[PDB]
Amino acid sequence: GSKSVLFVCLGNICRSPIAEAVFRKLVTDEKVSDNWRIDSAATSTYEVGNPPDYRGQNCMRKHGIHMQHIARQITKEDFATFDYILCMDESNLRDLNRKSNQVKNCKAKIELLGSYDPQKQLIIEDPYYGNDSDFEVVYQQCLRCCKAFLEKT
Amino acid sequence: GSKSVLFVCLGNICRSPIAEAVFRKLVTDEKVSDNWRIDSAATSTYEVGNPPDYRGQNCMRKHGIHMQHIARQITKEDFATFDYILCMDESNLRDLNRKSNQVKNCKAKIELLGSYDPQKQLIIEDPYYGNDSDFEVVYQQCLRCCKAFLEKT
Repeated sequence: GSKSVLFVCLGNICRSPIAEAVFRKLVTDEKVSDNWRIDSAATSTYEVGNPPDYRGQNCMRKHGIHMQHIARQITKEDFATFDYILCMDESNLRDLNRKSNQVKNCKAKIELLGSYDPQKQLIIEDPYYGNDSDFEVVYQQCLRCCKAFLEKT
Repeated sequence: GSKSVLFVCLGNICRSPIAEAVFRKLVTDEKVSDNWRIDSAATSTYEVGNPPDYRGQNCMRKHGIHMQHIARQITKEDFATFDYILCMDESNLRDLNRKSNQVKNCKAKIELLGSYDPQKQLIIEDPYYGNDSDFEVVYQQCLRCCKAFLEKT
């Protein structure tokens, strides 16, 4: 069998590439990667066509994650092929709740990734205008949430 | 001004990610990578959410290629935004020509990547059912074809 999770942010160059990479690493360490199809996408068209933010790549290198992405925009079909859509902030939740109420098939559950954080830090905030530490913060949030999310399966 | 190309195969884990990263390298070598939007996608949905075949991931690693991809399916809007859709085999071509006539706005020129081969190896066979040498052959094909394609424009 297979479960499916799509991590969504605004641009798909900082947060969601990291969440994707952290969840893939986490299901590889647990030896469950055979049963997970994992992707990430953007709500907007700003950064489609681009690689991850280098601060994110270097943050992922720091934890031995082989991040591997080209930014893409979320589609209509993603709401049908993915069991969970996990986003970063209320703004993503707002936009995705709109498009979910305007689609021919909506299998996905649309939730905040931060809603799984044991520490209850609800928002994973865009680190694009921060420094390398803002990216490490996001990686810690993603790891905490991704572990809870996995636990509850 | 800015140009763009989409590399398409069946699942987007074997040939097309290689072609994608090969082309991305040799536009960077030519110092024209600012003027290119580069990506790859699948005709089907089976492999969506997977990283590239680890064999190909090894092939790229052996030629110093930074492959960074998760599989995605081609979309309506890919046909509208991409200047080129270069595919691998007649099945891709067949399926892409049909979808191209089924969208309201098709910018993309759909060709076989192999049609650019100076050696005239027109089909880039799927290496999925073979070994590491089958990925080396696809690489060398993508290398020939991408060069000749960039030299066209």
